[PDB]
Amino acid sequence: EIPKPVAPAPDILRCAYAELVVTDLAKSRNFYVDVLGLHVSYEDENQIYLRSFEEFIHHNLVLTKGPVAALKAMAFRVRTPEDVDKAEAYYQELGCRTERRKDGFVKGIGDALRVEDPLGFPYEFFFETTHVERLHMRYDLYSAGELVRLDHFNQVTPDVPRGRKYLEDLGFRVTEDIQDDEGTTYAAWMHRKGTVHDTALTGGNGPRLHHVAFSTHEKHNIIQICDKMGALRISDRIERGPGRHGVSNAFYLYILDPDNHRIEIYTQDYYTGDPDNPTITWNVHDNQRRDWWGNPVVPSWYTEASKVLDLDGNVQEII
Amino acid sequence: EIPKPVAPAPDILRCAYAELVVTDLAKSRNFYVDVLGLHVSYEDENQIYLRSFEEFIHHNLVLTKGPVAALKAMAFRVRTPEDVDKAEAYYQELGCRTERRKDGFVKGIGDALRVEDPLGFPYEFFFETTHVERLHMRYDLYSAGELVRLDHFNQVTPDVPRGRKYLEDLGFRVTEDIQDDEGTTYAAWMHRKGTVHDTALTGGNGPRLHHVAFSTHEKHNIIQICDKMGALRISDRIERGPGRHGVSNAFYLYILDPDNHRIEIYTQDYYTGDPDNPTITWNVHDNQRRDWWGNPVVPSWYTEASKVLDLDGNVQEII
Amino acid sequence: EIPKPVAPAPDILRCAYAELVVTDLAKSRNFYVDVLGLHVSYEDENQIYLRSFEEFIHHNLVLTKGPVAALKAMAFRVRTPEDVDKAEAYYQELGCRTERRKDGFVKGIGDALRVEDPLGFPYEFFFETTHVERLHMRYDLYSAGELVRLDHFNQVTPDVPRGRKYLEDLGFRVTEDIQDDEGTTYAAWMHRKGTVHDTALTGGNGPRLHHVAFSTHEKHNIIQICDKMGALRISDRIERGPGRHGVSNAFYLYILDPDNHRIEIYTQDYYTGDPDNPTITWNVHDNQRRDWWGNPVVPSWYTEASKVLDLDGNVQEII
Amino acid sequence: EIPKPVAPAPDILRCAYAELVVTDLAKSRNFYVDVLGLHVSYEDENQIYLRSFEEFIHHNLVLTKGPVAALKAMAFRVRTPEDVDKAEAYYQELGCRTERRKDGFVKGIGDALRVEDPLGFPYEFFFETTHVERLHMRYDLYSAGELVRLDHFNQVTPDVPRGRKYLEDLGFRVTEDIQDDEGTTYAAWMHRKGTVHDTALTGGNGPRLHHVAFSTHEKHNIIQICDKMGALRISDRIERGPGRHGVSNAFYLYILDPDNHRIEIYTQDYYTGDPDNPTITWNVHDNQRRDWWGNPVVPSWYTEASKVLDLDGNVQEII
Repeated sequence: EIPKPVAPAPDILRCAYAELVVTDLAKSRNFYVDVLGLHVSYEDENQIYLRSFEEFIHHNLVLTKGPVAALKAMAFRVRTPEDVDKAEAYYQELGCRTERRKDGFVKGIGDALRVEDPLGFPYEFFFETTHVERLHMRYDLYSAGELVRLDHFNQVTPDVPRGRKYLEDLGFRVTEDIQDDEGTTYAAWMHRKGTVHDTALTGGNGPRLHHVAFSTHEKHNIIQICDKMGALRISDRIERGPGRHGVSNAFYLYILDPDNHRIEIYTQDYYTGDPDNPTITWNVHDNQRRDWWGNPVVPSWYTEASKVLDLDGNVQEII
Repeated sequence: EIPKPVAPAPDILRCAYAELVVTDLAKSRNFYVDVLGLHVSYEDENQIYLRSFEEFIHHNLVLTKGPVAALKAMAFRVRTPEDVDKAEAYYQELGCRTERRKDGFVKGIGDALRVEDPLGFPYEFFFETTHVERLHMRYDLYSAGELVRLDHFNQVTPDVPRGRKYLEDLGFRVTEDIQDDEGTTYAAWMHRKGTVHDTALTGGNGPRLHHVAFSTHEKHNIIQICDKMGALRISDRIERGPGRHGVSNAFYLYILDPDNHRIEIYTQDYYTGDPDNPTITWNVHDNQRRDWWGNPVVPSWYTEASKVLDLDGNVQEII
Repeated sequence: EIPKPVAPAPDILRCAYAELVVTDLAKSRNFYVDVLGLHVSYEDENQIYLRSFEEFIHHNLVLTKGPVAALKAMAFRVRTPEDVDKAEAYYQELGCRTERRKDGFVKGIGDALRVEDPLGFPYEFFFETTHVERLHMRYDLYSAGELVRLDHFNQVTPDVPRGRKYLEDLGFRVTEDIQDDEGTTYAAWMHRKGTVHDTALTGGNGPRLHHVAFSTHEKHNIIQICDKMGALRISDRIERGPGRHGVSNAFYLYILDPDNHRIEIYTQDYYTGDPDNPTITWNVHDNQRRDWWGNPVVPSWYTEASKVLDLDGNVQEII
Repeated sequence: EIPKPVAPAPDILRCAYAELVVTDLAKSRNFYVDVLGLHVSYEDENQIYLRSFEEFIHHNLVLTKGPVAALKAMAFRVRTPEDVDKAEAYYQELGCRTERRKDGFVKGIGDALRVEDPLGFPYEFFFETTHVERLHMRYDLYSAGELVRLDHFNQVTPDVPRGRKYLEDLGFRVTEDIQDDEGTTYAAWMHRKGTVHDTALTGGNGPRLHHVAFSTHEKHNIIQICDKMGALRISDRIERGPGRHGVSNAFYLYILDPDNHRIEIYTQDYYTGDPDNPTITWNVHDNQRRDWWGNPVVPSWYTEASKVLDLDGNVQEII
């Protein structure tokens, strides 16, 4: 069991961006910018910084060229600069390795703390970030499949109850979960910002990052992503969907980037910000928890997930 | 080969209605009225007459109580009363069994001809029909999954080239087809009213009726049918979809009625009314002809189709 | 009264394209291509040929540089090459000036007849046209406000009853009209292709062209055109809408090009192809005939309409 | 001018419900339930309690029969039971009249504090509420115009800067405002829950309630409300829209209930939960601040607003 620290938890606002290592930067740019339409805040021959339509911070996704495709960091923004010090004290009390950089790990982020969390994931906590043009009314740039916000991460770990306790002490609130008759948690969705989730834990060999997710404004935007991929003759990169998830009630689509990192695009959220928001518990034997309409099962969705890196940049051993 | 008659073909306007035999009239009414929202023109203890949101003729679907679920008649409306006489002469020259009723076979239809066509299908041709209130602006009745028009039938027959020639002689124009390397037709979509099709021929044991199709105004209406079925806990009746078909470019959904009759709901059409409308030919080995996005294959869609009846009510032998 | 010729009417398929004279080709190209997204079939320093997303004939709109902006031709495609000879005989019997060009008046069109019709409008009838790539499944090109088909023209003329008879003799069928209590027609919508209309006659000084109309697949496409114009700071070119018309039941938007030519973009049509389609008559005093939702009246929509040219290229006197 | 109390402010979660006095309960029920589709949590001969599709607290709207239509209370939910005590101490310090009921003022709410606030408005603060079935996946009940969440109130007051300082002290954060060249605030939108706003202050004679607003999932839901009102021949109750507001970027509609209370239905929000969310300041001369598309001005929207009641149930004098 991971103990609850005496030190106070940092006040986490929301998931904010992911840094993914990619192997061929130009092929990754073709996918994220030309196919998906994300906006380039900054790029060079080593990295591409991308943001969604409604974002004002510098980026939601950093693509970094490297040797092995993997998640390098899943970042959460905290409420105040002092919260980065709180995160540092917190994870040092849990006995985790931490690295602090007053001027950031990537461009457009200031004082930041990266840690190898108890579950083996590279989390980053930061407050300072370069504000850029919020594109929410730039309808002259709006694409038929526009990604409007980054919403959440989904993590694969072997012991979900152990991880759930740790995230709950960190302040995440479970909105939905999947349990058996004994009441054991098999998967949990948890939030800070008032939507179904900022991250989710699902059981399996780990640490691995199952996906990063963006939303669209409407369902037709998701359908357009599928239609565009079929016209580009890359429909084999659509993994699962479109469908409706029972858990989260999202209309979803999962596609695969050039290094096989899985990106979820979905639409339809509901408000979870009240402190007594009713947790929805789904039975592990209820098929509708996975697909409200009964869509056939896609096996790779249960077997494949991205490697994650430690603070030296090496792949974390998968347990 | 089915020879081209010397007698002129009747001028067919469009597919107009289907008469389906159902085994439990109340369970069938629950599906077509309470779940799908079709409008009741007339009903009694033996039949239910239903129409779509934009129809003005009496009905698009007649549900008739009977012991063996089957297609009883696929009806096409013709341009003038005289075309019913043309249809009769035409089919008599082809040597087919015909039955003429000056007052119709079903309520709301006048002078009508039913025939056992060369492929074993019970086609009806009629001009006279009772006009009813066109509900196209009755937004106070509009449901979130509203079926707005009946569009086509899809037939399963063993020799598609044979049937294609016969329907082309009858005046249908092929808009899209599926061919092998040698140029042989494996399936064809054919129209009279200016959309992709009024009927289609696909290969398989037959005669059998694969489905009858209705359209919605937009894609979200089809998604709402799926969501409503999930909330009613009848998602097991969603057979295939939603997806995008390559052939016809339709956004589709296939569901099953209580007698397993397959109903397609789709949206998005294109104009095919010019005489030199470009026929689109898909190769028999191109998967995108089936699913533009790559959705997995649903086996029952290729094995199951409805029985059809002859003019005496007996099931037509499936060759 | 315009007499019905003894000569047979040409069999008209549908409205097919308009040739608009524009004063600044560059500004016009920016509006039609960069803002509205129409596709270029051909262009040079004097003309731009544009087509909609689902079109296969060479174009739906020809922009021709000229000194005075005006409609140069409203073109209808006929069923066969011989219908062009029929059209020539028909209009000569009516005593109208005609001009025949075996090789066409504009690129992409073959043998064509242009006439100064009985109401003073420049109609063109043609069959031959260069086919081009039908872009209906080119989702990699699809814009959030995509215009998918050309649908109709709308003409302003002083005596609607006089013109309505002439168009009925030509084969157009009235689907909807506006009448007073005496039964007198004030405006009428008429079709050949099976939608609400290919052209409409409204009362006013004429001949003038009120607008040319394109459709989108769904309502959100029209809202996006308005949003994009707002982002480009050209919202002052949105003249009327979005709204719902009572007559035609269309969800509409009217915008103004650089020369003030009015373009309608709408969605939602219904089928009118049966010969006894029920004509919908709206009373002159029913305000919902104009706006189903009661949207405020825009005066310019009732006072402004485009000039039209005679066969010498000079503006027709407006009566 | 309104001092910042020494007492800590109650932690406000979000606007949660409004209690409106109506003169004819049956006519009001027809509008809110039969026309708009809100869900009944409880009703009797004197009151109707209604909730939106995704709500889990007892209600979002209470209609209470009375002699003079007016706002009886605008209620905000607080984070903990102790926050109701904080609210009482805070308003006592401000010198405002307050009334505390340990068992609530309306059914379904527990301990609650109502106050006549400094701007003359009847605010309620509560934590305890009866949870009910959250209907967010009840697609069997989903209407084509479904109202999914309660989002905000909009208040009219004579001195917006004075009210803005009081609300900022209470913890609301301004996301957008309208200012003149001197920097003086004319209108402000402010939030607690992370959307553009929970309430807004606009300048005019007051106190009056301009409107209460609900959202829909997508734009087509708002279009359907207009369409249904046109079919029910109550289009004259559509006051303004549909349109796109520059301030808030919302796709909006304003309609009037039987007592002329204004209801806004809109869709599209963006995230404002970060503490340094960029405030968007619109200039008082920028017409796009009101309508992004340039929709004409509707005079009544600037002159009419609902009366509000004091704690004795009598109308507050309007300054």
